Amino acid sequence: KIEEGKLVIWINGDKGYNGLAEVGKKFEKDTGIKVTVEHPDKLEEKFPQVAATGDGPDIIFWAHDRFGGYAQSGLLAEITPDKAFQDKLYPFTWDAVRYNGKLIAYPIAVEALSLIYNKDLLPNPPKTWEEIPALDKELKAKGKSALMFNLQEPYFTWPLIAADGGYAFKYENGKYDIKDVGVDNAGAKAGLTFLVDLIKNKHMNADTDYSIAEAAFNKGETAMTINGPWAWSNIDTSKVNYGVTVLPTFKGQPSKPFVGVLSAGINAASPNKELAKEFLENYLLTDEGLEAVNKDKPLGAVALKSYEEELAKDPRIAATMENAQKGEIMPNIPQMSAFWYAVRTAVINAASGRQTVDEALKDAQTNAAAEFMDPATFTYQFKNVRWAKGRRETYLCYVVKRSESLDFGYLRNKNGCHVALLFLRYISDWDLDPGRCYRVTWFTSWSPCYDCARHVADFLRGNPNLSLRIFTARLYFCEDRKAEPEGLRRLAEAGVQIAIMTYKDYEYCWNTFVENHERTFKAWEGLHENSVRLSRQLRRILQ
Amino acid sequence: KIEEGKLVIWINGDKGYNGLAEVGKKFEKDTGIKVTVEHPDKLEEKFPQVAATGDGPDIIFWAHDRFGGYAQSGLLAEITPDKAFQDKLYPFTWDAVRYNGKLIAYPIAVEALSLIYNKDLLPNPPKTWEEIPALDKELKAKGKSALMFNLQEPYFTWPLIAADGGYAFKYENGKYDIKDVGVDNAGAKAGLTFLVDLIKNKHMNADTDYSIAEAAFNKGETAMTINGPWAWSNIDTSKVNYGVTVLPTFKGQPSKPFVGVLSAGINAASPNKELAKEFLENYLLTDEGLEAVNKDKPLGAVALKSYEEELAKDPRIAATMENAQKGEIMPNIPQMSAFWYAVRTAVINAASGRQTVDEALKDAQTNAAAEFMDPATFTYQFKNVRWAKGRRETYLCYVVKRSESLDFGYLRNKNGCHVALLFLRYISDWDLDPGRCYRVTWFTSWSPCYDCARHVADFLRGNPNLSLRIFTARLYFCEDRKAEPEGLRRLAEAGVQIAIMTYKDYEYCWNTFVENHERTFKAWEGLHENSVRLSRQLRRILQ
DNA sequence: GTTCAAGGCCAG
DNA sequence: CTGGCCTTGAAC
Ligand SMILES: Nc1ccn([C@@H]2O[C@H](CO)[C@@H](O)[C@H]2O)c(=O)n1
Ligand SMILES: Nc1ccn([C@@H]2O[C@H](CO)[C@@H](O)[C@H]2O)c(=O)n1
Ligand SMILES: [Ca+2]
Ligand SMILES: [Ca+2]
Ligand SMILES: [Zn+2]
Ligand SMILES: [Zn+2]
Repeated sequence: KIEEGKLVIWINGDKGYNGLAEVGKKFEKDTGIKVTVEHPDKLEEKFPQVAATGDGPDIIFWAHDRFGGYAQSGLLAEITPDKAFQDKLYPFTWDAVRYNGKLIAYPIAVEALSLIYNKDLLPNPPKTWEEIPALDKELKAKGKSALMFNLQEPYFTWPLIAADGGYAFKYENGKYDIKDVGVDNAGAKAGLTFLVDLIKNKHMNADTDYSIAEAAFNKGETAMTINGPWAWSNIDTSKVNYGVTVLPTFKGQPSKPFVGVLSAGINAASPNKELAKEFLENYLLTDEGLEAVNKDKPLGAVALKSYEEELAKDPRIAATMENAQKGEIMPNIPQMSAFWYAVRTAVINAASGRQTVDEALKDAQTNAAAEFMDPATFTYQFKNVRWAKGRRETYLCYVVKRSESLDFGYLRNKNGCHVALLFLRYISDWDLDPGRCYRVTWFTSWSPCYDCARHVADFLRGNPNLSLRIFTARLYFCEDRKAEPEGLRRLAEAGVQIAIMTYKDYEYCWNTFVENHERTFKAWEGLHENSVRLSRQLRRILQ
Repeated sequence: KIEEGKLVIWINGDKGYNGLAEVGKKFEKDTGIKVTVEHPDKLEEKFPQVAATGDGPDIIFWAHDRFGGYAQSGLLAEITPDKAFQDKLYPFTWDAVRYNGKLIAYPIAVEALSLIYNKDLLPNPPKTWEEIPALDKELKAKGKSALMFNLQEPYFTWPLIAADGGYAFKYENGKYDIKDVGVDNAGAKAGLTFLVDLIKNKHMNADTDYSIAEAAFNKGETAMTINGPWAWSNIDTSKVNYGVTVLPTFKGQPSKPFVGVLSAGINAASPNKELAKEFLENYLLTDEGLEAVNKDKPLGAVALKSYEEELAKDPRIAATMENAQKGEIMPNIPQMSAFWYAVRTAVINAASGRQTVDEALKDAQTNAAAEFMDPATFTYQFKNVRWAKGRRETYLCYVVKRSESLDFGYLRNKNGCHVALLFLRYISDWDLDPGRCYRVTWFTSWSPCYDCARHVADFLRGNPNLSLRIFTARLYFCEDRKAEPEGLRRLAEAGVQIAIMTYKDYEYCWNTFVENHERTFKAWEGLHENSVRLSRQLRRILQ
């Protein structure tokens, strides 16, 4: 499917591909290996599919966060560049290409938020958030705002929050801890409450989105806005005289934006891994290669030290690199999705004032965080055998998705409330945006009883955006051959996909919800026999 | 429009009207004069309009504060009850129905804040505010707060503030002094700093509102709350065992809640003024009449001495009357509105810590306190004639309303700062809530110049909730007769209603902003002639 | 003395 | 087979 002696490179349309193609022409001139660069559409989507088939490009350029998902699917070769080459680039950029303890791509370019101020309105920008209210009151008298940015999305408000002891997941020796989230913290609450103190006094109306702040800053209304290089071009045509500089410091500590690293990764299916490493290390990652790419379309800051020094002569790019070094690498692991969501609401609720700060942040932390089951508890509660009728507690492992896999976890029995009802209360306390459907998956020790089938099927009638599937280990009946079969048929009428957990489902649960301590799943005796038994009884019930 | 030999009575819906109707039935049984009681909606709003047309009710029941606004519009008949009858009611209640030196209504009922405590948690309530922090530390150990009330509104926090030499306006014999405000005082600062000392140690979280404190007290969390009789019914259904007692004393002096007096006023347009006085003096204001009204819906404490003694057997009502006698009558004059606002913010800014105490209180006092303009200075500075070009200070009288007339005053020239810019700095230092529009009115010696016009029109672009109208005595100029006209046309574009002061405007200013010593306005020669002349030049300028 | 995981036997 | 019922070894 994929050739030898030929290099195929995939790069997005907004990044300069003509300069990269000219680099490949230099590589072909010197070596004889012909290089072809392509800028397809949705290549961040196209690449996983074509690569799962042993096809696709030899090299893939994209932001480093997606590369973690590519690395979990084994689509990326491991690279071991000499430490003599690892120096050549800034050290923190090599951490963005590290997944599960091994390097999966080459750092190329750097992006991060930075402070954009009006030089005419502000000849000397403030170095601290603490000076912002005062400044605003002086500029609210000329009909101007001091600062406006995209307060809705968490990528923009997060730097102030994380400036003081705030973080998503602690990093260590090239691996994140999904169990630990610094969303709830003294300093995170300090930054968020400072934000709220700005919006209460209406230094920021709190309804500000990206376009309201871009229209505001670009038409001369606001003196400062927090944004990245992606928008620079616009401000250059607005004729506004401006500048980029360090994001202000809260409590004296630098604020921490989320750094995105444009990276070049190697397809694991490629026979040209070494050809690729030679091209990347000796032709792309040079002053001449990155400059040739840059003249076509900007790269922002670059990871290559020498060329980054040549580019820092631009004060804007210098600011980008400075805020990047004072910030934190945007994590590449899956749980980050559940993070964004769990934060995207928590700031908004604390912004409008419809929820207090510590409530929004505690709810955010416990939402986007790990809770893992026990192994002995799981093995005991989920055994599908005979003689399992003597089990009382029902356990329920859940996954909420849309495909963005949001929160996951497990619930158990508590004071007469069967688990299904507790999940109804959990997903009800959790707000919903009924313009988008959600796909909710259940893994239950016992299938729902009649009361649970009726309550759940009703909840499903009322929120028709939700679509539920239920995998149960065991079929529950009290007063056999009357009620629960009709209840399960009632959930069937409501369109609930009811299956009985097969072996692959027990693997999924074992590696998804349980704390296995890297232990392989161990099937007990009679698992498959009881599974096709119970699935037979179920096919007898519904149909 | 309004009948003779018939009495029509207006009373709010929350006050017992069936008992009052039975009193009117007794009056009809004795005299033959039929009495009809009605409880319309927004009768406090409906009454001024219907009465301005010589219509409406014969008698109106409402809190005494609104009656001052009815008295200024001449809608209330003056009453001269014999001293023998005035001795029947408590003397301080007669000061609440006194406006501009003459009685306008009959006192009926009395309301005031009182201390409500949990008898189970607190068998012996503290008599002094000084004991409150210690008691809180003892109850913070059982999971309870000692005291929680509505710290947002000034009606609730004012008793402690005024406990030591604090007051709104000094009252010399039924007459308030708008020029004197005791908001800034040694004892006022003592009470406010003690409140801040309670919120720094978090004996009160300072975000507490009326409903947070009612839910807290009624669910058993807090041991004491400061409230009035309006909420008693709720605490009765909460099954909480409680009591009402004296508000605690600060520095040994009784704290001063604001006393509200439910009053019965006579419509000045009624031919039945004497029928009304007979019904009120001999049928309503009796033990039998007030008891008949009370059995239907409670009146709280009453102004009639004998029946008040009969009701004091209820220790709650006795507490209400005691705090009322130790408090001060809530003034009925218009400036009280500027008072509430100027105080509502001043305590909040001193509560959060975003403004020091003496700053919040000095800003509050100078905010809500009259400030009046020398007659000679006004007459000199506002003369519209010719030969007025030789005047170089510019004065500006302002009114800020929403309807709701907040602060008024005048402003003048400074070291190169024209007035308009000084007013921009004043209304900027004054905070704004950009969810509500404000209507600001100007009265200026000179119309704004080009720099003024531009700065003001910009301020209006940035704060689009403000709507400005400018009345000017004179039109200003400087060579570029071109400009002073284009600047005024730019303010016209911004939506500023520009008019030139007519005679009625001079009357308004003369009786609103000037210290006239009760002297009628004296127009100089050529006022009207120069007025239509300048108005002609202005029409010629804008259109 | 007791409660439970597990498994087998027998009668529908 | 599916469901009902005893035996057991072994664990608090
Ligand atoms: N869907 C279901 C059905 C049943 N159960 C368990 O069975 C008992 C009902 O009497 C309950 O004690 C309950 O533990 C459950 O947990 N979930
Ligand atoms: N709109 C205006 C215009 C002018 N002025 C006062 O009049 C003088 C004009 O030179 C100036 O000295 C200035 O003080 C003013 O007070 N307000
Ligand atoms: Ca969770
Ligand atoms: Ca004032
Ligand atoms: Zn159930
Ligand atoms: Zn001016």
